[PDB]
Amino acid sequence: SLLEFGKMILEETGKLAIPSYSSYGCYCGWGGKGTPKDATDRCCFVHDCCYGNLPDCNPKSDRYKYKRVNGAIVCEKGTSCENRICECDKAAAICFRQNLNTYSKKYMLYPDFLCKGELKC
Ligand SMILES: O=C(O)Cc1ccccc1Nc1c(Cl)cccc1Cl
Repeated sequence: SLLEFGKMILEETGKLAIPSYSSYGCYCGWGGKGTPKDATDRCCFVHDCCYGNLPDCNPKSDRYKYKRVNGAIVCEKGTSCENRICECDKAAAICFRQNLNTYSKKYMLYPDFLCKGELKC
């Protein structure tokens, strides 16, 4: 659920889901349209897509359990949705961690009209 994802984010990037990633680029936090502005934005685009493969699930509210073996994120067995949701969030976290070096504040609160064009998953 949104609750786990943010915590996962924080541990991974040292940044807070809100407001560091809740309104970044064209896909972080609300998604919808345009061309992902950067790597971090790309992470969100993929992440939205991931959630997309689970029409009959509820990512925002279904909670899952996970542990860190050492530095690694390991999703614990739960419902199928729960497991596939976790794998989606884990990917996004690692992704964020992998592009922290290019995170740009000029993309915080990015205005909607500056996101043109559809991009397929
Ligand atoms: O893909 C993302 O960056 C995350 C993302 C996508 C869709 C919806 C919400 C979020 N994040 C989000 C979180 Cl992670 C916590 C509190 C409030 C919000 Cl809106």
